[PDB]
Amino acid sequence: TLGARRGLEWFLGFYFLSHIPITLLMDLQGVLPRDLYPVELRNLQQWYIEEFKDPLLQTPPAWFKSFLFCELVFQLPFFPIAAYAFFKGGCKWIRTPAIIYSVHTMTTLIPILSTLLLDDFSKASHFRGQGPKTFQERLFLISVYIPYFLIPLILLLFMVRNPYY
Amino acid sequence: GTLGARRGLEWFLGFYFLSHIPITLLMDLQGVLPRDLYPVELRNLQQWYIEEFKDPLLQTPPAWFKSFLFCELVFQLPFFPIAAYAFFKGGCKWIRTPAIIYSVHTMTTLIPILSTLLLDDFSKRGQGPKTFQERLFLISVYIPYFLIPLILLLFMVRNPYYK
Ligand SMILES: O=C(CN1CCC(CN2Cc3ccccc3C2=O)CC1)c1ccc(F)cc1
Ligand SMILES: O=C(CN1CCC(CN2Cc3ccccc3C2=O)CC1)c1ccc(F)cc1
Repeated sequence: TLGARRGLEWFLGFYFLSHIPITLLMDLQGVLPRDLYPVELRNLQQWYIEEFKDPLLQTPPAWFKSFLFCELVFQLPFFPIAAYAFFKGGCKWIRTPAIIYSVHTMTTLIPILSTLLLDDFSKASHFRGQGPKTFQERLFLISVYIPYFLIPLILLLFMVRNPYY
Repeated sequence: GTLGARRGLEWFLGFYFLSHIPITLLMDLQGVLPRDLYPVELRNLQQWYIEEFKDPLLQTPPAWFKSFLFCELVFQLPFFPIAAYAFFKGGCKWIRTPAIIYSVHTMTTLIPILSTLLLDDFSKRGQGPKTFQERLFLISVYIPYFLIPLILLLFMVRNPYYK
């Protein structure tokens, strides 16, 4: 495996590269002041909220805000370092850091995916109206979060086993 | 003593993983397992803790908190006896990557728990901490499950006896 191994490294590199605009421009809007973001980016996030009926990014809970702070202080600095190593290739120094990132991101998203799939968004619940009401809406919203669990899982199994790391 | 700091932490982690088995099985998993699997005295004992210290998570377990409790059943509890043996015996390089995975996972589960106790509002959703002293007591009973895994992560990242 030398062509499929490098192709996975290119895929991981773009995942950590494209995560920098996504985290900065769309995700950190839930913790950073709204005055740091232009009006266009703020209205773009409201489009997503009403299109996908996301209950977490609008009125973010304290447990979700803790993960967004973890994304700013820990995950965001690692994205540029991770993209370089996987683009370059052969960087054995990224194995243990990538295992730390993979388990961390997977752990944050288990409660996130379990909330969207099972938690109740009825009028009695604290969400009070917002959120997915049908099952097709729950899959529609889960599909936005599920990449950030599968790709870190691929990275985890790729780091623990591959003798090149 | 003549154990040293390095051996003393190996023993310390062993008793941490050892005592984690009864604590998880008899107290934690009451939030995800049926009531009948537990004697009424264990359920009333946990109820005393919930009423006294105003635990909001154990009272009515939220969906996010229940997902971590299931991770404790499926992932952490099977790992507890394996890690206790590796650190009691000593010199087990095979525990490095597994214990790192446990450390990051447990630390990550505890971050939203501690942040909710400290900063969230429990006024207008069941009982919860009101005073800073009440939040401080609740942080004291959850904080060891963040510090000890953090010490473990730092212990496995750069100990040459495990690489
Ligand atoms: O919260 C995350 C990751 N988010 C990544 C962005 C996504 C929100 N989207 C998707 C989208 C598409 C088109 C236009 C606009 C948008 C838009 O706004 C919602 C999950 C997270 C990732 C890792 C982690 F550890 C914790 C949280
Ligand atoms: O949830 C935990 C750890 N809990 C350990 C048990 C504690 C709940 N208590 C404390 C107590 C004292 C006296 C009588 C009864 C009780 C009683 O019932 C509350 C945190 C956790 C640990 C690691 C992890 F990864 C996820 C969760």
